[PDB]
Amino acid sequence: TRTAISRREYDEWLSEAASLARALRYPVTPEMVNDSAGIVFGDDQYEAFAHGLWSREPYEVMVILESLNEPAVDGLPAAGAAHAEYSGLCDKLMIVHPGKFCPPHFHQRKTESYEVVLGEMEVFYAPEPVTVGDDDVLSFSPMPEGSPWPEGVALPAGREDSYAGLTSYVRLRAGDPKFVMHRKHLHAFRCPADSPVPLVVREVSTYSHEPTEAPLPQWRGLHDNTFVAEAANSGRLATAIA
Amino acid sequence: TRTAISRREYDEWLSEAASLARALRYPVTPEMVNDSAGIVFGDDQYEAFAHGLWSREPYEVMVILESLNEPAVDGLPAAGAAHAEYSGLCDKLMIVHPGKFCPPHFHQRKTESYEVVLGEMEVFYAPEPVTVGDDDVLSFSPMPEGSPWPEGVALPAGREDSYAGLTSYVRLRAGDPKFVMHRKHLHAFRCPADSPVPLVVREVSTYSHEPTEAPLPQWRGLHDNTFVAEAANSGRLATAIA
Amino acid sequence: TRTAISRREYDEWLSEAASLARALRYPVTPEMVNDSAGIVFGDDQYEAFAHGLWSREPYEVMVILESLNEPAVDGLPAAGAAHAEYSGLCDKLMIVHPGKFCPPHFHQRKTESYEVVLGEMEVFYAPEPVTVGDDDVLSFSPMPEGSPWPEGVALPAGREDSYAGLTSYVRLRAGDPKFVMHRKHLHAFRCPADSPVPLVVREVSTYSHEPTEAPLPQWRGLHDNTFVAEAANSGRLATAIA
Amino acid sequence: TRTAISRREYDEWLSEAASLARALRYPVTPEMVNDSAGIVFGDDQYEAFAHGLWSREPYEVMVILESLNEPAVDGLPAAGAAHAEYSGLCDKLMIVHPGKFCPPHFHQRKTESYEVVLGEMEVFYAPEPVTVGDDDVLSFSPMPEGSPWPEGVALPAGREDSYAGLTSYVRLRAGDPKFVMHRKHLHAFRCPADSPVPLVVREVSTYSHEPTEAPLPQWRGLHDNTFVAEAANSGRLATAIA
Ligand SMILES: O=C[C@@H](O)[C@@H](O)[C@@H](O)CO
Ligand SMILES: O=C[C@@H](O)[C@@H](O)[C@@H](O)CO
Ligand SMILES: O[C@@H]1[C@H](O)[C@@H](O)OC[C@@H]1O
Ligand SMILES: O[C@@H]1[C@H](O)[C@@H](O)OC[C@@H]1O
Ligand SMILES: O[C@@H]1[C@H](O)[C@@H](O)OC[C@@H]1O
Ligand SMILES: O[C@@H]1[C@H](O)[C@@H](O)OC[C@@H]1O
Ligand SMILES: O[C@@H]1[C@H](O)[C@@H](O)OC[C@@H]1O
Ligand SMILES: O[C@@H]1[C@H](O)[C@@H](O)OC[C@@H]1O
Ligand SMILES: [Mn+2]
Ligand SMILES: [Mn+2]
Ligand SMILES: [Mn+2]
Ligand SMILES: [Mn+2]
Repeated sequence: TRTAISRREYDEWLSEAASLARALRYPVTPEMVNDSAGIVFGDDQYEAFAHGLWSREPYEVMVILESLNEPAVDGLPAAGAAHAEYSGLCDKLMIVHPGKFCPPHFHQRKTESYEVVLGEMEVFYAPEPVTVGDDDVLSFSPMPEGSPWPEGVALPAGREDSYAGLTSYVRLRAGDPKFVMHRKHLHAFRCPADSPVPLVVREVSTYSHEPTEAPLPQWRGLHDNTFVAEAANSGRLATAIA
Repeated sequence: TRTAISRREYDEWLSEAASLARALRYPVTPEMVNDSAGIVFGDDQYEAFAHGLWSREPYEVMVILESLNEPAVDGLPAAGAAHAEYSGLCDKLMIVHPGKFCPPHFHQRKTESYEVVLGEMEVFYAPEPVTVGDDDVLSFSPMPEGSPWPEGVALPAGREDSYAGLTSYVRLRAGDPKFVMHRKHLHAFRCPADSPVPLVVREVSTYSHEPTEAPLPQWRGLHDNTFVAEAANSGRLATAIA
Repeated sequence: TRTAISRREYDEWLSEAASLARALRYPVTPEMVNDSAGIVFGDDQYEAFAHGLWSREPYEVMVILESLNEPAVDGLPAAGAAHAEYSGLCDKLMIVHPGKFCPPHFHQRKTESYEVVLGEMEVFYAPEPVTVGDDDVLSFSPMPEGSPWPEGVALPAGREDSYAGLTSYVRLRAGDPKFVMHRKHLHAFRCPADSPVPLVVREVSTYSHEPTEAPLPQWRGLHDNTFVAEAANSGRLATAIA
Repeated sequence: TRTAISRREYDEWLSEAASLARALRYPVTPEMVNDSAGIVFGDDQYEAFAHGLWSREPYEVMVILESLNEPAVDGLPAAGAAHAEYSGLCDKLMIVHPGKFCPPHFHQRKTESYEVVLGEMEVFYAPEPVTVGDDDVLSFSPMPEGSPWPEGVALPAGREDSYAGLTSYVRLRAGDPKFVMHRKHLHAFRCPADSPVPLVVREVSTYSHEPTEAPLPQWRGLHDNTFVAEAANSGRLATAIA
């Protein structure tokens, strides 16, 4: 069974992704195309390359090209240092092939928004937030109810139940209003298995805390991604390339 | 002297801007194309329409198509409500015609980033931040020094003095990495007068406090745009459309 | 009544057209943006500027940006000189605002194809060709039957009957197969009056004979455009700019 | 040595090419993505897939997405049937990966033009045309002289001699005007080996006589592509897909 992605498969994967990105005018510089841009959520997901990104089979694998991840700490009153981690600015372009997913997870600090550029994006999420740390939190524009799931959605083998809690559904297309995914909400999304093209979506969010193999001292070693499936909560880290 | 823009001049201005935006794949919704999107920074700037947006003359007027201005207050610990106004997520496409400017100003709370989509962007700014209050302010990655202004830049008549403090200069082009403009920094920008196309720039910043059309009680009536020129300061809002 | 287009209206018209073109990646160089690119079919059509290109009123006015018009005579056996005028290569980008048309006409020599890039294009045409010169002509892929006209089409005032002979209709969208309009077929097209954006279509055709204010001697002074409305068959020539 | 391409390698190749094409707004229909679109010029060129399309190695292989190949025979006077094969309209998007080439060859009948959409195109050609027959041939605007080849160009092993006659060189970039390649001129082109993206070029030419999948009886079985290298000449058609 696949336990890693060959160097050829990885380079072709990231090279076509970055080319598609540039074609769509996304600002891609060389340092953005690296060994951690092509993510495989869990070792059992390397099997996605047994048949390839165009097999239309359900797997949690994607490429992320990050053009910005600004802490936005400069100029902030020291008084706000404690919650500065809930702010910041991040701009990423995400490429998901037909039938593949960004697995169920949530962020304690990061609030994000989606802009579909190419293809269509099916988002699965939980309208009710979880509570992390202090129970006292602000509220303004609670997550919408969306719709129930459509029929025929193929979920990854052995990961089906990690989607049980993401009962709301919304299908996003290019040109639709920006979709906001508030922090502390379980969410996931896939590119329709029958899509003629890879899904390309721009994510604009607050700072993305993802320890790489510090704006403020309390930001060091901060992990802001909590995955439902324990198996994927691990792989998100590094990519096994052979 | 022009004291307003005609309905025809306005509708054509906004219609061509929205078309250009859609062509570049920016998500424009009908609600984004409104009578507040075409901005004229001061009553003496309505004169820009005496000769038109292709006269290549120096005036402070522009179009802003805002696709997102998310408070990002939901899920934020109440303990951080006092500095929430420094966060949030704003996504807008700015369209500036040849020779025109986004007037000198700074934001106490908003930190922005620029992504040139079409044409080129000449940015003028103060490398040193203005001191709003005095209390401890955080630091991490101060504004780069930049370069001196090139020769040839024509400033708006009567407003040239307001650009005196913006000694640093940088020319951004499509494909360049993201350029960050930290809060409390005086800045302005223009589309080169010789440009064959309007400057089209995607701005991703923190929340934009601009009563144009409340997430938190404190945010009510808050204005986070302070312009160097008084003329553009006060009479900056509502656009006079005849 | 309008008998010409002001210099401001023309420059704004062509400048936005060329910017939209470049945004769509069409190869536009300065010599392409000239005094003959913005066409007004007949002096009675200058009235289109009384209310402007965004009034959605029916008029026969459009901009044509020609990037190629290659005779393709080089290398051709001298034996084919006689019909060389039916060959050649022409590449043009056409921009038609909401509700405006490219008027009923036909070409004796030019065969063309359409590729909608932005917006939608409604083509009105005659499936049966006319005979010009010798009656003996080749046949292979006769023009399709298309569909009858949809309801609600607003035709230009005083030009309604020039559309009587173009009974077939087809609506083209971005991504559809190339639509071929064989030579000697009456045709016209408009941008839906309710369109949010100007129609942008790429035309790939054989050489475009349009005497400007010679590959082969018999090509000198060749006029290959025959308009139904005599009033437009004249204006096609030059553009009255004041 | 590789003697064919696997179904997976082929489907990924064509799928990513079609996606990139659609991203750039080229009109791709399902029928355009077929088993004849991925071209391998000679059995010894299948070795390009030993290391892949991103190995940046010199091989003669490419993808052609043909949206149009119109005879333009309809309405053509019978008197010009003998030279109809030199006319017609062909529109195709060519996708060439870093380091790869469109092998040396000339067309007796087809005249082409290039429009670079993404990346850069290095064209190698003979400024003087080859003399097919001898009969009078027409002239109007002979091929420009061009410049000498730059240093660094790696040619395909075993085919380097076939490029000896293509002494002229020109580097085309997106936004450049159309570049015409008159018929009877030997030519070849490649995507620079250091390119971060595949070369994407729109070709507009006269009819392409290439029995891949009759407008005139004479056109039956006609092949208008003559390659310098015999290897690529004969075994150029059908792609061996395992
Ligand atoms: O760069 C300028 C941005 O902050 C703009 O959205 C505001 O200044 C509006 O004038
Ligand atoms: O430049 C090359 C073009 O003629 C191509 O469409 C053919 O040569 C196919 O090999
Ligand atoms: O994934 C492979 C290929 O890319 C697809 O087209 O068919 C199935 C095969 O396993
Ligand atoms: O941060 C990455 C992505 O930007 C987000 O949408 O989902 C989690 C993933 O690790
Ligand atoms: O005064 C302006 C600016 O502040 C200075 O740095 O360069 C000249 C310009 O006019
Ligand atoms: O054409 C003018 C304007 O551009 C449009 O929006 O409304 C009608 C007016 O006459
Ligand atoms: O040649 C122009 C255009 O390219 C064609 O489609 O219609 C006639 C007009 O004059
Ligand atoms: O032989 C090739 C070409 O014909 C010549 O002009 O430059 C060197 C190259 O290898
Ligand atoms: Mn997420
Ligand atoms: Mn600002
Ligand atoms: Mn025509
Ligand atoms: Mn060729």
